[PDB]
Amino acid sequence: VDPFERNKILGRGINIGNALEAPNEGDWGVVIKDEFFDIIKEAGFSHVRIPIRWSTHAYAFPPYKIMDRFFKRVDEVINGALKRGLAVVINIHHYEELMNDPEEHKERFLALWKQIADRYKDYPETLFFEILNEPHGNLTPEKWNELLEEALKVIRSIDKKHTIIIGTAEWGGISALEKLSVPKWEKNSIVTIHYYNPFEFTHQGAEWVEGSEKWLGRKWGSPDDQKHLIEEFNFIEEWSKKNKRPIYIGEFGAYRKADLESRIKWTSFVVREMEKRRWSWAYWEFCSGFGVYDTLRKTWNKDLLEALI
Repeated sequence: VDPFERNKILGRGINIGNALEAPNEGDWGVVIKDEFFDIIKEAGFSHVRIPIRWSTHAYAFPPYKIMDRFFKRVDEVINGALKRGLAVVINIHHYEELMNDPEEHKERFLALWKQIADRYKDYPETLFFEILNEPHGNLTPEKWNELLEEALKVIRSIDKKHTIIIGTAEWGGISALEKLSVPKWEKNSIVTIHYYNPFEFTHQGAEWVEGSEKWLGRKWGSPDDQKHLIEEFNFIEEWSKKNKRPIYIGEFGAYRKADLESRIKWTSFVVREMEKRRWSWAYWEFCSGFGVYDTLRKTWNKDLLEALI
């Protein structure tokens, strides 16, 4: 299998967030309606990324069994998307104890991946396994290198069909990319990066971010801006060429509080730069805070959808 061809198949996408990665689906405002997949496919997207919180739906002690009711729900989400001809990225996302206590939670995490790989091993080749969303905290770059290799071994003992998606430590951005090590023996993986630069721009006024109001009225679009974003992307593309790993920008987006002109400029520029490099990508997100689809009015943000598609 050619991971670069799989990355093309992945193509352009959107996160369905604040859904299955909450403690329970709906806790953070979104329940994934089957209808979403028609809406997303009709808009021109190639895939959906489904953040999933397995840790709150599995037993705490060995054999760490994932609840059957939750597996059936995930089946339903995956198959709903596949049915529209969309590719699907599933992950483990918000395993909070793992980030803080990797030494204890490694075993449970790997047992989760054993069960997931086992259940979906015969699913279509358009399903992608993303090991872990944004490794951070006590799960350092070195420890992530250790964990991801063990995850690869566990998954590969079961499934040699599906492309695996591997993120970076220190919250999944560019900072820890140079530290990332993918075993040479693994030949069907895509590296994922989450891009929100400039952070002060994209997160201006972000309520969950300390001192973010200091950045309100921040704009984007200047010649300097473009140069920098291009430079940061050159870094990623360089690493990609040197290591021969395809790239997936699994998350990117600007918060609603940024002025709309700059939001459009930033979004359309990021998109065009990524597509220049044949990178797959997924917008954050479908229908919440960073949302571009209004589920009540049943309408897309036209300006932003145009920037994306």
